[PDB]
Amino acid sequence: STNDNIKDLLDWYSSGSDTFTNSEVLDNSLGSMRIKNTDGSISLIIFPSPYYSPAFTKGEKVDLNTKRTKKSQHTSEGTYIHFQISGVTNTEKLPTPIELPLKVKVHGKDSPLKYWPKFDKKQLAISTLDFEIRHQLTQIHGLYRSSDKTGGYWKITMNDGSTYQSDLSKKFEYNTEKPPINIDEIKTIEAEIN
Repeated sequence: STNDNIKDLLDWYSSGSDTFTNSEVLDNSLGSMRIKNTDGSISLIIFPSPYYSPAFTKGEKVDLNTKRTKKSQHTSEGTYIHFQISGVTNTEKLPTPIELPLKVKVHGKDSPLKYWPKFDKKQLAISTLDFEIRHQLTQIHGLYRSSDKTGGYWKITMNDGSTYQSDLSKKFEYNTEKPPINIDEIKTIEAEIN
C-alpha cells in the first residue's frame, strides 16, 4: 500500500501534458498570462514564482509544454478555455533534435530507458523537464506504483557545474521555479529511485 501523497503524485505525473506551439500572447499580468492558441482556444496560465515571471508582451509568439490544473471549459462566448500552470517559453528551435542524457538507477541498479523522446526546442522550463523525467519514471520504472518506489531525486548538471534538482517524494516546487534553461548546455541528468 502507498500513502495518499504518493497517490496524488501518481495521478499527477501519469497523466499527460498539454502542448501548443506558436501561440500568441493576449495579456500578461503579475502571476499569469492569457494566450491564444492556433486552434482557437484560450489558455489561462498561472506563474507563482518570482524567479520565473514571463515578460512576453501582447502579440509575441510562445510555446506551451504545460500541465492542466483543471478541466477545460466551454464559455458563454463560445470560447474554449484551458487552465494550466507554468511551461511557457520562446519559439526558438535547435538545428537538429537532440537526445537528453538521462541515466536512471532503481535501488542502486541501472535501469534502461524506453521511449525517452528527443527535443527540438532551444529552451524548456524546469517544470517541463520535471514532468518529462517523472513521466518516464512512472510509466517505465514503476515510480509511485508500489511502496518500494516512492522517493529519490533527479539532478541536472549544466556545463558550468551549476545544478538543479528535485525531490521525487514531493510535488515539484512551482512557487520557487527558476527560469527556463538552454537544453544544449545540459551536461548530465541523473535520476535515482530509492
